[PDB]
Amino acid sequence: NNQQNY
Amino acid sequence: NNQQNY
Ligand SMILES: [Zn+2]
Ligand SMILES: [Zn+2]
Repeated sequence: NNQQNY
Repeated sequence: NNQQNY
């Protein structure tokens, strides 16, 4: 799983 | 932000 918070 | 992968 991937979560990216820019 | 929230991501939960059960
Ligand atoms: Zn930011
Ligand atoms: Zn699972």
